[PDB]
Amino acid sequence: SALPWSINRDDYELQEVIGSGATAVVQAAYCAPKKEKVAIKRINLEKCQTSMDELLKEIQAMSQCHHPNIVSYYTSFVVKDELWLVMKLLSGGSVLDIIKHIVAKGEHKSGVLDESTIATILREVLEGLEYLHKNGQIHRDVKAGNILLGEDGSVQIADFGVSAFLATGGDTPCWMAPEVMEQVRGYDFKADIWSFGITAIELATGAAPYHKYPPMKVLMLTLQNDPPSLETGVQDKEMLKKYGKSFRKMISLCLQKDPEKRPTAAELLRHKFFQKAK
Amino acid sequence: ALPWSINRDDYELQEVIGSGATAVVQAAYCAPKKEKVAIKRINLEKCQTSMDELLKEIQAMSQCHHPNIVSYYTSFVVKDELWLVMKLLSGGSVLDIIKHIVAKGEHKSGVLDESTIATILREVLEGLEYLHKNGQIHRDVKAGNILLGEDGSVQIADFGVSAFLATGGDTFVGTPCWMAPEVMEQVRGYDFKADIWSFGITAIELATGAAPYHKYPPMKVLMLTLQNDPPSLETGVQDKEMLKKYGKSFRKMISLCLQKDPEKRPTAAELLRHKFFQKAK
Amino acid sequence: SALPWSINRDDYELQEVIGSGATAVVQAAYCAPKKEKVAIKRINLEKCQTSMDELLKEIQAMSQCHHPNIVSYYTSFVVKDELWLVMKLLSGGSVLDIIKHIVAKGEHKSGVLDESTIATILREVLEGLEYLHKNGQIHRDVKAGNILLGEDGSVQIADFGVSAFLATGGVGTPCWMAPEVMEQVRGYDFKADIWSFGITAIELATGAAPYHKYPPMKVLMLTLQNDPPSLETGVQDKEMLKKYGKSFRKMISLCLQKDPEKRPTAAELLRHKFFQKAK
Amino acid sequence: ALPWSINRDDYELQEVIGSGATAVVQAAYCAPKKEKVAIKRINLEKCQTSMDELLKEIQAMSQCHHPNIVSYYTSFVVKDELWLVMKLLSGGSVLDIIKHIVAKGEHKSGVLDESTIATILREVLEGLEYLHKNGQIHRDVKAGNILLGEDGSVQIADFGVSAFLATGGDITRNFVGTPCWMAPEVMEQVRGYDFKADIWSFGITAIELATGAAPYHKYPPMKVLMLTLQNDPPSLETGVQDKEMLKKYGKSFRKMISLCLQKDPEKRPTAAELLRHKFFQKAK
Ligand SMILES: Nc1ncnc2c1ncn2[C@@H]1O[C@H](COP(=O)(O)OP(=O)(O)NP(=O)(O)O)[C@@H](O)[C@H]1O
Ligand SMILES: Nc1ncnc2c1ncn2[C@@H]1O[C@H](COP(=O)(O)OP(=O)(O)NP(=O)(O)O)[C@@H](O)[C@H]1O
Ligand SMILES: Nc1ncnc2c1ncn2[C@@H]1O[C@H](COP(=O)(O)OP(=O)(O)NP(=O)(O)O)[C@@H](O)[C@H]1O
Ligand SMILES: Nc1ncnc2c1ncn2[C@@H]1O[C@H](COP(=O)(O)OP(=O)(O)NP(=O)(O)O)[C@@H](O)[C@H]1O
Ligand SMILES: [Mg+2]
Ligand SMILES: [Mg+2]
Ligand SMILES: [Mg+2]
Ligand SMILES: [Mg+2]
Repeated sequence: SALPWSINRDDYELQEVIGSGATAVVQAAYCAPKKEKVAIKRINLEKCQTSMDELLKEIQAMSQCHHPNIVSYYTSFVVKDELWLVMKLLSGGSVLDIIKHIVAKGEHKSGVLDESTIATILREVLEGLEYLHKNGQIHRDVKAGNILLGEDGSVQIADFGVSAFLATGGDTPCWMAPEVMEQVRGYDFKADIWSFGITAIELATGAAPYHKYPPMKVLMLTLQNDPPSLETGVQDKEMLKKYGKSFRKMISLCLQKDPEKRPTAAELLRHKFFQKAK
Repeated sequence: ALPWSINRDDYELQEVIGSGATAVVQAAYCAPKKEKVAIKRINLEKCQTSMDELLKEIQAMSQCHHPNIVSYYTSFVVKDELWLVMKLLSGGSVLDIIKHIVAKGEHKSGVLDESTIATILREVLEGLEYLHKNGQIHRDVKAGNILLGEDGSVQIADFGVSAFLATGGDTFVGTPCWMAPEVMEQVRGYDFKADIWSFGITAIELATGAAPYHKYPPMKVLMLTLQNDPPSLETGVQDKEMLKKYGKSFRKMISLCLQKDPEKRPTAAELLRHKFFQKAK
Repeated sequence: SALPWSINRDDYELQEVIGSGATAVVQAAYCAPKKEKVAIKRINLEKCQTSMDELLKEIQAMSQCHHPNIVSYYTSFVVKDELWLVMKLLSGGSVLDIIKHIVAKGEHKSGVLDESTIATILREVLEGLEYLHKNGQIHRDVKAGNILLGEDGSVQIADFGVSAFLATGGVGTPCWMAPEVMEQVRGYDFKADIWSFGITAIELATGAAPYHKYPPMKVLMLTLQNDPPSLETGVQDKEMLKKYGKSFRKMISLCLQKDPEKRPTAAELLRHKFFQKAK
Repeated sequence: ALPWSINRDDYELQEVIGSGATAVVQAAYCAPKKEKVAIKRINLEKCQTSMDELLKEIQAMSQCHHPNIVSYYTSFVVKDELWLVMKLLSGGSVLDIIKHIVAKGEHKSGVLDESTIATILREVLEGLEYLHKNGQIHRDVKAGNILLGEDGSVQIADFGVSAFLATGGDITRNFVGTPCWMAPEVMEQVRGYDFKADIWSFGITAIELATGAAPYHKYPPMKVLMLTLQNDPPSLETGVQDKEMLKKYGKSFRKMISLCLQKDPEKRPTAAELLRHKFFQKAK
């Protein structure tokens, strides 16, 4: 260990691409000084409608958040018109890959992951989120696809900071309507608690509730309906027999429209459901 | 139609009508027009704002003219200030009347009677319907912004720049399936339906003298309104028998406007047709 | 400011001495680029008989641990023969200051801190220790003197990393090895902090660690030779422990187990009945 | 009268007695002394040590002479090895004997009898007393380090350099402010340890002569650690299934072992006191 991570681009040999969007590439790289194969997220600032002045607070937050249930951020530096984020390489895939695999094998009759694997994975997610919240931070993009698995059996939340920020859009009132009030006050960590309840639905049913709808209809479907439950998007109600009352109550505590009514991650760690974590 | 002057020297400043942090309303004589106007002088610096950020507001102001909307004449910058030149309505506002009644101690069985609320608010709905048809939002509907002409006219003030500053001013690729509702609400905008809520609160204020959460600090008003069911006519009132005279149609009207879900609120055209507004003189 | 702390000595203007010792000097400093008054711990590497090479891992650890219950570490750099540690400046003194004030005034006739005050402060300590333990870290120097209060009401453990490390002294198949030899072979782990935490609760209740009356070399032997201490060990008279009930005493006996495997983790202690007394 | 040579040209290397990663023990003829010796060749690179770290060990070795300690003659570096020149005990070790009895199948109901354990361990205790009263610790007491003379002598091997290396070097070397908040296991480390560590090892060696093996020989090195620190101190029967494999071991032998096997070093007797034990009256 000893020293700080190199901000010299030439200290990193680019290797196999892991994933490739528009326009961010997650590529494996070897860092000789550290003798470690790492993952580099390469974000073209131009293409994301962003800049280094916009992203500074986000990078400062990533430099400060260090916990075993958060993918280690090592360092970041600009390479020409790209921001590079150097992080720990997790070789176990995401929880979403495991979901896609169970579904593709047709093993999802009666449910996708059983109640005790969900308790186990999401307990680790709640420990990471509780740490971020205590630190005055918000993840913003909690989902199965951002829960990464280490070869050591560790569960780590990915994309805290710049990635999540870019994924979620970047950045007396006596007469003022509630929806104006809502945007005036902004939002807080309790937003993660809602996304956490959606993520529980996704691990049980394989998909988020309104997954069948285009992006702008999901916004409306969500706001013009009662909060979703396991039953909202599921293929068949038969898939919901692996799941009992304490899981459903856990989910429904998360999924309240009023953020103040949602429990904190620490209170959730205490829920009856999380006693099933083996 | 003949243009208003944009030269500061054409306007002789007179009585100060209202003075705050950020803004003064002052009477002025405009010699070229031979007309006594009101100027709202806004400190752009104190308001943490610029003419760049205000351009679209000013543009909307210069396009939006209706008998139920205070006449906007012109605007120009003087040193550190944006001056907004508008019609002078010295008869003042519905709030001035409210305060007179409260000051006399004549507010204990209600402030304004049903027929006078219906008359006033009908005119406000005509002004709002005009803005709304035209893709505009007011943002700051309240009694203090309903101005009264000597001739009986009812006109909504502060459209544009002032309602913008008064209320704060202040996507993304992918499917928002995990996004919290309060986050989605901020992402989507808001629209003219927000005025209908402010309208329902204004109805409460005309009858009782005040907004329902008037006794609370600014941040507690946000929490109480976001956390609780909408306020009723009687929330801000200790004598729960005060408004026993105010009937079913008024209360129904207010509860249509005071719905948390904006899609559920009526349009201003729809409210104009409400049974309550048949009470107007 | 979103930028990193400066590692140039000249961006810092050294002011009033906050605290001292034969070893290190803590000074208030203004950092001009950051417009903040910070605290700089200046450790004389010569007088501590250490080196930057012995300490780099400690600083690494400091640079990685960030939690609202651990004093914030900003930066560090070497000036001549001193290691300078730039930290958040806290203005509420320590829990030890409060203890010494209550003791000097003679207000400790039925105990120094109320049970709900001890529960509140120590709950915050246990959140910081649990965080550090989760990250594979050990504090090593848990004590009242290292629990700092912000004038905002926050509770923050001080001296994680270099200072605690310095304050604390920096085969085959072993079938024939004596247990005291095996103990040093194995080193120790985070359960050491849980013992110190248990002594720290005694200190908050009674005003001092249990064997405070004895010289430092006899403390080693006193501890090793006897059953673990309790509230009653270092006190005169049992009416001086009138504030403290059964669950407090049980919490403490759980920490003060000679076998570390038997001590609970900080996470487990947070779930203890005693801590339901926290305001 | 002639000093032991430090010239590698004075030595002829012969049969390899023992090999390993760390060291090779090799017979050798020393020419000016006209004697067949044993040389322990220690690879300093491989052992992650240096002549600087080892000098106080060598000094102790050149000081510590007793009939119950294998004779150290001299030492010198040849290239990357340190050569420890010592008396050749061709009779081999007590562990060679145990291994022979176990390979013959003759270890059921026990390995060495009581009187032969008594005879040997008394000689080890003499050598230990000599070491301890002189401020020395052996650190690697066990059957494999009890070497036998053609003449009946019993001598402890590996005093100094070898025992130091075998037990992990300066890891097991034996601040201002009061240590009031310090955990007992941290205090045990700051205090180091003393000659009483050898009395525990002697206790384990007794079990080994009787059963063939140390109590937790079946376990990986780190399980052994955990076990001995977590559990009660071992006894004669701890790793033995058919407990009738210990019928001819009496009460005074087991009591002797249990005096040795106390977690608290101060409770353990000195080698002097052990010499007076009723069990060592069974020695011939
Ligand atoms: N630190 C990491 N270690 C190992 N794999 C990673 C790491 N970070 C990302 N990945 C994977 O590499 C790809 C990352 O692409 P990315 O640009 O993050 O978009 P995405 O993961 O497909 N969608 P989203 O996570 O919602 O932003 C995905 O296949 C991830 O599962
Ligand atoms: N065109 C106008 N003619 C006459 N009086 C006016 C005019 N506009 C505003 N006023 C009065 O000037 C005073 C100050 O008004 P204004 O700057 O609107 O602040 P406010 O009404 O106290 N609060 P807000 O409307 O939310 O900024 C008020 O008493 C108004 O009644
Ligand atoms: N970040 C900080 N903010 C405010 N005060 C501090 C900070 N760090 C240390 N101090 C105080 O500065 C003084 C001297 O510091 P130090 O040399 O750490 O002495 P100490 O408190 O005895 N610590 P130790 O190393 O455990 O003996 C003490 O009175 C501390 O309480
Ligand atoms: N002076 C000696 N005379 C005769 N044989 C010896 C002498 N010293 C050691 N041996 C034997 O040489 C072999 C290897 O010796 P050595 O490596 O010291 O012992 P070990 O027990 O195999 N290893 P360790 O105990 O881990 O250092 C063993 O079989 C010893 O019995
Ligand atoms: Mg991912
Ligand atoms: Mg007005
Ligand atoms: Mg301190
Ligand atoms: Mg040997």
